[PDB]
Amino acid sequence: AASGSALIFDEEMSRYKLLWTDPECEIEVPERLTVSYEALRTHGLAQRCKAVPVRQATEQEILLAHSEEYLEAVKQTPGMNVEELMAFSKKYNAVYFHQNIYHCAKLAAGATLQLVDSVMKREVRNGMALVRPPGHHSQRSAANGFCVFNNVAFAALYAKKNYNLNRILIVDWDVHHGQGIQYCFEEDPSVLYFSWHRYEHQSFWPNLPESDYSSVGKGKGSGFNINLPWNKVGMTNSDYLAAFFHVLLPVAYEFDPELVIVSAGFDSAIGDPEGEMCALPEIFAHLTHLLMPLAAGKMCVVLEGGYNLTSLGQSVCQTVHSLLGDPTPRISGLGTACDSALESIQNVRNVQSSYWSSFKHLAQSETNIVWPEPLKRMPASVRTVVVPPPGVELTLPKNCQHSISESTAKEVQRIRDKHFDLTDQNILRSLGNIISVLDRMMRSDEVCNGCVVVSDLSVSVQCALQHALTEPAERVLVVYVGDGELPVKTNDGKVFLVQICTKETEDKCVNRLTLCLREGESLTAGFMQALLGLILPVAYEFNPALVLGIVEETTRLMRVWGHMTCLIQGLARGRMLTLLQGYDKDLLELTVSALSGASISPLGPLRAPKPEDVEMMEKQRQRLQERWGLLRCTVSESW
Ligand SMILES: O=C(NO)c1ccc(CNCc2ccsc2)cc1
Ligand SMILES: [K+]
Ligand SMILES: [K+]
Ligand SMILES: [Zn+2]
Repeated sequence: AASGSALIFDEEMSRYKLLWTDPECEIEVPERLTVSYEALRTHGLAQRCKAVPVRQATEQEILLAHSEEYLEAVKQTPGMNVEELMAFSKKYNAVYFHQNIYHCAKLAAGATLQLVDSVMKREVRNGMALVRPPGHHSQRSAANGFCVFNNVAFAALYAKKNYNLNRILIVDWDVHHGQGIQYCFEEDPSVLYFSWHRYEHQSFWPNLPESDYSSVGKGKGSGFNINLPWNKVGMTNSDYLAAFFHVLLPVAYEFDPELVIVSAGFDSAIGDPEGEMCALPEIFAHLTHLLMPLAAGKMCVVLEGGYNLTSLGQSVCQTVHSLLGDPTPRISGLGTACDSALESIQNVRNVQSSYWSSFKHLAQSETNIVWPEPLKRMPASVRTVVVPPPGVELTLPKNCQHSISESTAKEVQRIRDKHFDLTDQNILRSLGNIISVLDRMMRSDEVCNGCVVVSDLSVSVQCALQHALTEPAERVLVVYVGDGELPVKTNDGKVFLVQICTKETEDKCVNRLTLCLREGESLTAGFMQALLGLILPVAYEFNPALVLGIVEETTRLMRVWGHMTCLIQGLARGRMLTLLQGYDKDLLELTVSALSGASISPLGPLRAPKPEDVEMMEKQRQRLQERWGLLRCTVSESW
């Protein structure tokens, strides 16, 4: 399986610029590329990526997305003086030309194709191309919005042609609408395009009626274009995450793409003068992380915009950090999306309910500027520690390790004297294991998480939970797959309990989420709907300092456990301890793999979830979203 992250960059692409005064074009400057690469070097991230050389896109490759007439016209700009370059630029909207931009445009496109080849050939797991000029406004026969050729559109067409891919997801988190990409694929059901964008009721550039939520695609492509317009500026981390949990992710995981391309413009970040949004650079670590379980991790990030040189550097680093597998930063202060965003989200979910299973229930009434510098993200020396049953060695990834100090055995003895009587000296070894593993996870930046096999559940959970609380980790999220009651107190806002079980138990209060799904062929899609629509929104708002996972010995969800384990590491900087009750070699090996940062096998498209399950899940949302507003995907009723 593949490893490493490509970083594709060439300082040649910084060698064109604006040659006349035009305050509207003043902001697209060569220093965007230098500052972004220099910031990756400063943080040691460029050095950890495989540098892959830039190349020129060939004429045949340019013609996958552009017309001969347009290519021939752009091919003449190297020979133009400034006057002729000005006259040529003015035939297009918000774009300037330079003697070297044709050269650089061919490099930006070839760079993008280099990234596609490295990922699809399994030479790297994923990667990023830092390119200029950007691509996503570019169209078959026109330059537009600083774009000459459509870098991302190239990549999807090239990947279709040369790797025979049937499903490609393009995520455009730039702050502008990538209409070039929408036009290119509006009739193609094999490319799914998602874009959020500053819109302001069509008053924001490019001022297009078809950037609205009602553009779903055309003909065979209906439902494979998703526009989420932002109708006010100042959108926050909560707005972006609500967009992911309630629009993009439910559709992406159902589409099940074979490759993910990101149109990664960072003008959607705080401080940018074009976007005027308020999302912190750290949010891009999570936008990246949330998409990485797709397509076995095959993800091509390509730079588009971003004009605040400071927030540009930081959001590029957060992105590459996440591509490299580094632990994600904690996101605090999450809440409801604002009313404007909830309206946009509700509107796109409704118009898309004809085409996607996660929105289907909406169709029938029977069912319906300065900001703090980001903290450091040092990867753990050994990411994952594992404690199998005694004397069971197993092939572990190069960054895992097996596990009892004298200090620890004293604590275990102390705890048993006071709270347990018990003398099964094996489940006493379990307690030294749990405590040894927990103390490495928290006291050390050298271990990130771990998994422990245990015999007796109740004493296991108590010591894990209590040792973590009294450590102190302010908040602990507990995710329990099994039935019955555990020694867990949802008494205060220090513990939130997610429980996935098989008996429908009434839910008391807003610090427990109990999911009882009907067992059958639909159990897998239901679990994914709950994960993306219920569990992740609450968990992100809760913001735990540790995640405690618990599986009782009984199989039925061996297919989704790796997706949950990967996604749940967006919380608590990845600090998760999993307790597996009883040895199960497959579940144990699956758990360690996802904890260790490995790629997760695709789910494939699965059987649509049972309506009874969706009913259960929306009753949970109704019950919890007044407390946990990141669960909202409709505007609330005013009094
Ligand atoms: O980053 C971008 N896209 O991803 C981006 C940024 C700025 C602009 C210019 N808009 C103002 C204008 C309209 C006519 S002339 C000047 C276009 C695209
Ligand atoms: K966009
Ligand atoms: K499409
Ligand atoms: Zn932009």
